[PDB]
Amino acid sequence: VDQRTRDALQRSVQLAIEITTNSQEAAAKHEAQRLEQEARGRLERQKILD
Amino acid sequence: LAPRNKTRVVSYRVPHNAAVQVYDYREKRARVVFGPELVSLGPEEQFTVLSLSAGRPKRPHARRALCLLLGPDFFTDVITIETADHARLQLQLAYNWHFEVNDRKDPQETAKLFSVPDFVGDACKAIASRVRGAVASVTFDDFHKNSARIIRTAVFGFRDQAVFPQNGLVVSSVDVQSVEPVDQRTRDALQRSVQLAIEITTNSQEAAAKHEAQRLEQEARGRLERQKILD
Amino acid sequence: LAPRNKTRVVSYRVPHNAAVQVYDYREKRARVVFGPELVSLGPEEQFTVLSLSAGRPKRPHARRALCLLLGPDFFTDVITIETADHARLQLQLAYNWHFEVNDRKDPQETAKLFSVPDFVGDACKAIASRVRGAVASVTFDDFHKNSA
Ligand SMILES: NC(=O)c1ccc[n+]([C@@H]2O[C@H](COP(=O)([O-])OP(=O)(O)OC[C@H]3O[C@@H](n4cnc5c(N)ncnc54)[C@H](O)[C@@H]3O)[C@@H](O)[C@H]2O)c1
Ligand SMILES: NC(=O)c1ccc[n+]([C@@H]2O[C@H](COP(=O)([O-])OP(=O)(O)OC[C@H]3O[C@@H](n4cnc5c(N)ncnc54)[C@H](O)[C@@H]3O)[C@@H](O)[C@H]2O)c1
Repeated sequence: VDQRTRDALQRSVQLAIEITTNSQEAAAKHEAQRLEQEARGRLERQKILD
Repeated sequence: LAPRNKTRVVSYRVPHNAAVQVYDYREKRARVVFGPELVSLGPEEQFTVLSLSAGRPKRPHARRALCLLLGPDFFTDVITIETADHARLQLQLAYNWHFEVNDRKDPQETAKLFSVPDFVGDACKAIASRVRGAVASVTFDDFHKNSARIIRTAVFGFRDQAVFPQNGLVVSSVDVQSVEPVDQRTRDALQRSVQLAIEITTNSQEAAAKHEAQRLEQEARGRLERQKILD
Repeated sequence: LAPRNKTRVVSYRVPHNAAVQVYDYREKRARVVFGPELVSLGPEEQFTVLSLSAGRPKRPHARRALCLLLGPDFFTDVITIETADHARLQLQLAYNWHFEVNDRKDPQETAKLFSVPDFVGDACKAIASRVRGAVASVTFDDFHKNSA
C-alpha cells in the first residue's frame, strides 16, 4: 500500500542488478588473468629454449 | 439498418468450428448445434448469448457473442509479475487453446461447453495466477535466463496440456513474447551491464593480440641472436 | 465499381496452389475445392472468409482473404529479443512454409487446412517465442558469432 516500501524494493532490485554486473566483471577479470599467466609461462619457456 | 420482418422465422448460420445453444421454452428441450449448420429459432426458442473477455489487459464483458468458437485459436494477455528480488516486469503471453468435445451427440458433455459463462477471462486469470505464483519465488537473473522453462512448468504440471475439466477447454501451449521490466532504472542498469560486457570482449581481444605480438617478437629476437652468433 | 447482377450465379476462380471452403447450408454438405478450379456458389452456399496477419511487425487482422494459398511461400517478421547480457537487439527472419495435404479427396484432412483461423500470425508468434526463449540463455558474443 505504501510508496516507501516500493522505493525500498526498487533499491533492492537495483542492488541485485549491480551484484550481477560485478559478478560478470570479476569472472572476466579472472579469465583474463589466467590467460595472461599461461602466455607468460609459454614465453619464458620459449626464451629458455632460444 | 433495415428492420427485420418479425413474422419471418429467425435463422442463424453457425460458422465452421462453432456451436450454439438454444432452449425451446415451450416444448422444454435444449440442444447444441455444431458445425457449419444453419439454426432456425422456433416460435419460443432463444439464443444463449455469451459475454466474453477481450482487450489488451483482458477486461471482462467486452465482447458479446452468439456462437461459441471451439476451434484451435489463441488469446493474448499482458501479465504483470514480480520476482524474488522485487523487480517489477510485465509479460506478453499467448495461449493456444481448443475445446475437446469427445461426443457431439451427447446432451450432457455438449452442454458443458457453455457451462462456464466466460472461458477466456477465466483461463487468462488462472494462468496469470499460476505464472505470478511460480515466478515470485525465483530471482530476476534465473527468470531472465530461463523464462521459457519457468513459464512452461508453471502453466502446466507434471504435462503437455493444461486441461480445464469445467467445460473441456484445454490450453495446449503457451508462447511468451515480451518480458520487459516496468521501471526505467532497471533498464538503465541492464544497459550498463551490456556495455560492460562489450568492454570485456574488446579487452579480451586486445589482450590476445598483445600476447601474440609478444610471442612473435620473442621468436624473432631468438633467431636474430643465433644468427649473430653464427656470423 | 459496376454493381453485380444479384440474379447471376456467383462464381470464383481459385488460383493455382490454392483452396476454398464452402458449406451448402441447405443441403448440409461442406467441400474444399483445390487447384485452379472455378467455384460457383449454390443458392445457399457461402465462402469461408479468412482474416490473416500481415505487416512488418505482423499485426493481426490486416488481410482478409477468400482463398487459402497452400503453395511454397514465405513470410517475414521483425522479432525483438534480449540476450543473457541484457543487450536488446531486433531480428528480421523469413519462414519458408507450405501446406502438406496428403490426400486432397479426404473430407477430414482437407477440412484441417481451415481449422486454424490465422496460420500466419500463429506460426510467427510461435517461432518468435521459441527464438526469444532460446536466445535469452545465450550471451551476446556467442549469439553474434553463431546466430544462424
Ligand atoms: N491458430 C491460430 O493462430 C489462430 C486461430 C484462430 C484465430 N486466431 C487469431 O488470433 C488472434 C489473437 O488476438 P487477441 O487474442 O490479441 O485478440 P482478443 O484478445 O480480442 O481475442 C479474444 C479471444 O477470444 C476468442 N473469441 C473471439 N470470439 C469468440 C467466439 N464467438 N467464441 C469463442 N471464442 C471467441 C478469440 O479466439 C480470441 O483469441 C484472434 O483475433 C484470432 O483471430 C489465431
Ligand atoms: N518461394 C518464394 O520465395 C515465394 C513464393 C511465393 C510468394 N513469395 C512472396 O514473398 C513475399 C514475402 O513478403 P512478406 O511476407 O514480407 O509480406 P506480408 O508479410 O504482407 O505477407 C503475408 C504472408 O501471407 C501469405 N498470404 C498472403 N495471402 C494469402 C492467402 N490468400 N492465403 C494464404 N496465405 C497468404 C503470403 O505468402 C505472405 O508470406 C510475399 O509477398 C510473397 O508474394 C515468395
